[PDB]
Amino acid sequence: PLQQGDLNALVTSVQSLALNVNEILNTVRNLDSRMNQLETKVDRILSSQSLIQTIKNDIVGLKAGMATLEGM
Amino acid sequence: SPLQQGDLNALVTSVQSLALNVNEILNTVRNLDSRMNQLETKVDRILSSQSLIQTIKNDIVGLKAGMATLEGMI
Amino acid sequence: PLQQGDLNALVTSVQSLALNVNEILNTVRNLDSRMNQLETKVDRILSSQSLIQTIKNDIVGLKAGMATLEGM
Amino acid sequence: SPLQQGDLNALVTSVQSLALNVNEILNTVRNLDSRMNQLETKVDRILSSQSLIQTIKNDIVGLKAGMATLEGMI
Repeated sequence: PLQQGDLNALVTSVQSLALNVNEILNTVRNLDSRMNQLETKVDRILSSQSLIQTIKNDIVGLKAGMATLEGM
Repeated sequence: SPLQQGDLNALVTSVQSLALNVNEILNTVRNLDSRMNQLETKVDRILSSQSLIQTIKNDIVGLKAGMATLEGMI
Repeated sequence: PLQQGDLNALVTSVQSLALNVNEILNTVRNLDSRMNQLETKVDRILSSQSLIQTIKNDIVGLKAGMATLEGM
Repeated sequence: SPLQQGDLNALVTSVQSLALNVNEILNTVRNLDSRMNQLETKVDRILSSQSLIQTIKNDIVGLKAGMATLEGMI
């Protein structure tokens, strides 16, 4: 007849699995928070690409206006 | 003490409780997978503009040699 | 006397846990690969910051050389 | 068939095998946590340079008004 103690190894194995799963949970919740931060900052970088092409358009005018000066 | 059905049932509920934590992990890593894919797309867009900077650097060098030409002509 | 079938619910519960853990594993291996790609591309962006300050130095000269032209 | 110790032992080994997969997940998510921290630091460095672009845009606008001044003076 099986005894309660015959289940001990299985109980301990599940306890250990639960401890390690809990640490995964803690870590992935932190990854979720980190990803929020990364997304916000990448969106910030991407918005500044407006500057880039404004600089681009202005430089076109600077090149043209300067060919004028070279002519004069 | 003889092993009883209730002892096995206790482990079932423990495993099913653990399964809820596993389910949260799985939902969250799938969400992270989708969000990292979107992040890479935006990083791609930033990269494409970066060498437009290379052209800017070239245009500016050209403006430099020109302005020297103006001064040299006097 | 407990019978083999009395363990069925526990066996099934562990099978389901294993299936779902396997899908987490598949997903996190994919996150690892995605992170390699992100790291490589962010390093690429960061290196181009050299351009930025080169543009910065040159513009300083353009501002100065141009004050000269304004004087002339 | 009466439940036997070997039936319980089979579940122990199954759980311990599952634990190896859990261990790989845990090692990998910890590594991802470290790498996302480093990634954010590099994203910070990119952000700091981005508004140096804002100054560039300003200097270029100034060069624009100047070059018009040169042409206007003739």
